[PDB]
Amino acid sequence: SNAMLQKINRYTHGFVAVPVILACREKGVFELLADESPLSLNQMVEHLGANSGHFQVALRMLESLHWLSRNKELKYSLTAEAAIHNKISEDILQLYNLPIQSYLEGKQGNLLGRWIERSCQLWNLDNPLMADFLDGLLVIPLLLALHKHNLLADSEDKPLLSSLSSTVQEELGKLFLHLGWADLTAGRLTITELGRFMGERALNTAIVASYTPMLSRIHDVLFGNCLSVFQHQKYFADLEESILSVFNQLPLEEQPKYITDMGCGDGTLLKRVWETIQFKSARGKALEQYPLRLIGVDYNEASLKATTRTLASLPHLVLQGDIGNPEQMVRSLEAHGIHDPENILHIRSFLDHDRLFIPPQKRNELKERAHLPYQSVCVDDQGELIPPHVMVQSLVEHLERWSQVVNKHGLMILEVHCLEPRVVYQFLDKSENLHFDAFQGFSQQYLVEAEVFLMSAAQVGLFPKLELSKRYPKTFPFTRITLNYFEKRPYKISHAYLSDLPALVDLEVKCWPENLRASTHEIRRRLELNPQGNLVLIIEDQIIGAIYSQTITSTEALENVKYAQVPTLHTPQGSVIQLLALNILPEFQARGLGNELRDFMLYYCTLKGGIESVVGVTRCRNYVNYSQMPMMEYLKLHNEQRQLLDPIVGFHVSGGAEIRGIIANYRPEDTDNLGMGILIEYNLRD
Ligand SMILES: Nc1ncnc2c1ncn2[C@@H]1O[C@H](CSCC[C@H](N)C(=O)O)[C@@H](O)[C@H]1O
Ligand SMILES: [Mn+2]
Repeated sequence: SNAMLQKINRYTHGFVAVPVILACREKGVFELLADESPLSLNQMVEHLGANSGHFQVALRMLESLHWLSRNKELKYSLTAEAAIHNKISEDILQLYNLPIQSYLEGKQGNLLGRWIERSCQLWNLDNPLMADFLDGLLVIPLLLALHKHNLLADSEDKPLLSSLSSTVQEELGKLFLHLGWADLTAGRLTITELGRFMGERALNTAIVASYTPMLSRIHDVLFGNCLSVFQHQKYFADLEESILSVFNQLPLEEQPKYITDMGCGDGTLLKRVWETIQFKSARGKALEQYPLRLIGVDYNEASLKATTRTLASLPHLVLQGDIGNPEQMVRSLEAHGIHDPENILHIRSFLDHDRLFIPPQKRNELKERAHLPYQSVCVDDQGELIPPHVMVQSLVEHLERWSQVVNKHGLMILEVHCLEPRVVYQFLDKSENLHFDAFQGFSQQYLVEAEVFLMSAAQVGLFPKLELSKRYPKTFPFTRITLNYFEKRPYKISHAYLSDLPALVDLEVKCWPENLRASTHEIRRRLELNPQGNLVLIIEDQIIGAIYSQTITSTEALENVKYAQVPTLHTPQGSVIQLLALNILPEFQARGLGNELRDFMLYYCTLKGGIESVVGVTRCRNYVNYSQMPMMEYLKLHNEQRQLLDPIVGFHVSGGAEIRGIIANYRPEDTDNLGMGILIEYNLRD
């Protein structure tokens, strides 16, 4: 269940969170903020000799645990939750190196008797949340060890933990009883489905228990010589879903002839792709006439030979490569005798954030974004903090290198993303961000928000086929992983900056008559107050589209206001997005640009998080030819197809919006429709 994964999540939360809390407590982070409370990042890193980059990662984690509040001046303060640091006894760090492999084999004595008593005791803590963190340090190593021999199973053919010495039985039983992994029914231990499930999924946390050495020198990472030191399966299920779609397309003639996975690793991804294609798709039934060659790419020869072994009975090829240089790939593929790169489907899985960092190259594009409120945290080889806007700018030119190699078959990219501390806390144990974000930042990997990554592709002409693109975690209001099947499109989409006001005013006049143009004052307001609420569609360096939006407290706040008082609907902590306007030059209408721009903005607002719906008040264009009938009977009309007659309301409704009501005298100056504005809402379903 999700609830059990949450228990797993908070076990692995402490595995990472505890070393750093202790490290911060020893250098005096908490004692400091006990004084001089309001402090900046730079204020502290100077007063502590910290590595600003890695130390910021610690702050994000601590804020995400709501031990620190970060004010609008960006300075931190303690919270009441932060007082519990005093009772985390230091010696718990000894858990990371105990010989539990041998222990289960009966050759370490009563190794885990003193801890298990302290875990049965609430680690002498009056806080169940931290007691689960501490339990992690014991729990994580055990499950890994218990998993090498599937030791956690019910008591039918192997009575639960019956192969083991008397003491191991006694100690583990006392523990599994405390943690609820087993019940002593009928005077004999029998696992609980929690215990069973805790042992089955035991490898989710274990796999990333490889953080141990960095965690042991985490005090170095934060305050000393940091330089010396350096799991859903439906991620891939949906990835396979979109592969079938690609290899069931109309003519086999036009399916990709190559599938190149950047970041082969062991090659498991490629092999799963081929079996999906082999046994399920249409291509799999015509491989003798339309061969398909897998291609593996990776910069470590180690994993290059691991995929030669994995793909060994499969038509494949292997070569060395790097994400940062997609142009060497076509040339290496040229060297390996592939002269039709346009017939390659490109895929990759969770590596763009592990690219070798290039500094940003287009300094004007750097400064446009230097005020946007990114909440990426990233660290340089010197251990200092990289400004978010530099990283994102870096990301864009990284994506542009690839956009210039992407072909008709597109670019299918899974990727992982970080989260705002305020959101991590709200969903602390529903997501694994706290430890994953904390480590991937300590490890000099580069995580950005999902909305920002998708935007980064947008600004270079890469756009997700929303049909084959999926978001995760599906049923929560945050995006932590994205499956995007980026298409290359002949345009670009980007944020509107104040520099764009001249053209956006010119835009507003070419799209509407004077009595319907948006006030220049309004447009200025939209840009200044909604930096990430304004999307622009650029073709050949000119703006040809623009969708405006802001955040509102509710749809009920709207539906009770006139167009003139919209600016007074703005609420920064709103759970709904107001669609302010959708302007497309008449020269370039009837092309789908407006349709695509609309679809993109909706998905952009889904990845931001915390937005249940997108609503707006639109106009009718052809009521003035039917005004004899009421609006509501006109809105009911249908064109030659099964779509609404009116092209404006038609456009939003076809795009999935539902007409929610009519607003009387919303736009009085709109004489054609008698001042009536038609409210709309978009599903926005997960
Ligand atoms: N910058 C880069 N360019 C290309 N491949 C990269 C890369 N950085 C890392 N990789 C690849 O990503 C993979 C590491 S993850 C593979 C390990 C495997 N999943 C396991 O758990 O056992 C390796 O193939 C490595 O070569
Ligand atoms: Mn990584």
